Amino acid sequence: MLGKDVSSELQKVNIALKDNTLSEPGTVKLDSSENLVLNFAFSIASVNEGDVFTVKLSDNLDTQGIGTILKVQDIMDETGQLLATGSYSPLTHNITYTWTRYASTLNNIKARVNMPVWPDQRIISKTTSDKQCFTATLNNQVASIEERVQYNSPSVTEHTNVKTNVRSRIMKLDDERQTETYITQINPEGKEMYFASGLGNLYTIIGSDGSPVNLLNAEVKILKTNSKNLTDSMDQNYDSPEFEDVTSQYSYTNDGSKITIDWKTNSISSTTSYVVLVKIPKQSGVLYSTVSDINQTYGSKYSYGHTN
Ligand SMILES: [Ca+2]
Ligand SMILES: [Ca+2]
Ligand SMILES: [Ca+2]
Ligand SMILES: [Ca+2]
Repeated sequence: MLGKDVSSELQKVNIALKDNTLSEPGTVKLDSSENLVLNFAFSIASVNEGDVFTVKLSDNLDTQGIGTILKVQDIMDETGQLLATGSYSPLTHNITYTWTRYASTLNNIKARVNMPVWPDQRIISKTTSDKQCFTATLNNQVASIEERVQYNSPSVTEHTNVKTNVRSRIMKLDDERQTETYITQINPEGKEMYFASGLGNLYTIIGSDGSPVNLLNAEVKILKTNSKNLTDSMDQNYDSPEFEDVTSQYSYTNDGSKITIDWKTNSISSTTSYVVLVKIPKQSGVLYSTVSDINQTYGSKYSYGHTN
């Protein structure tokens, strides 16, 4: 930036991070659709078209949650006209606002914004026992708040004849493509999984309760890794050396309502975990995943929902 960033000329600047909407202030429950709230305000005597100002967030804070939209809401004046448009950058964790031609015609502009912000699931990708520090800066004013970040734990069954564990999550909603990504972790706990003789192979069934979800066009990818490489948000680099693509090894059936994967064994070792990624058009409905027999009579089941 050589010039034109007007953040240093803003007056009466205020900025704050708040957690009033959390069910239990002190902890953000990312699997209970919780988030923090950012607000800021200022005045500015005049601006030029194309000038910018920047709201800086800490590296562990984003404007997205599970979304993919970079735009943030426009800033409007009292007449309902547009003062500035803005966008979030994954690179810098900054929100950059650009003043409009309309704004450049005014004098004594007031700006005020409220928006949700989330602990970034790619950065704080696992449940934390201790509080994390979240900050935002606008010129010389800074806000901070501390919160633990919590994700749900896996479903586990540990009996003599059946040992299973599983977890799933809708971890991405793509705005442009109108899709959702539903990820299933098989053996996220890194334990022995087992069905005793007479109980058949271990299977993973992916379906919906309500089956309102259409899976006919699902894109399915299956990866193998050690559990120590798995995050709780499931938003991680799946192209890394720690993951092997085994999609071709484990064929599946799909009747449009259920996807059934035969693991081809009654035993999965503690050091073997699988991740099944299912991408489908965005749809309302609660999806579930299992590690079970084909009839979902025994084993484990985890559910995760979404509403348009
Ligand atoms: Ca929510
Ligand atoms: Ca930064
Ligand atoms: Ca820490
Ligand atoms: Ca773990």
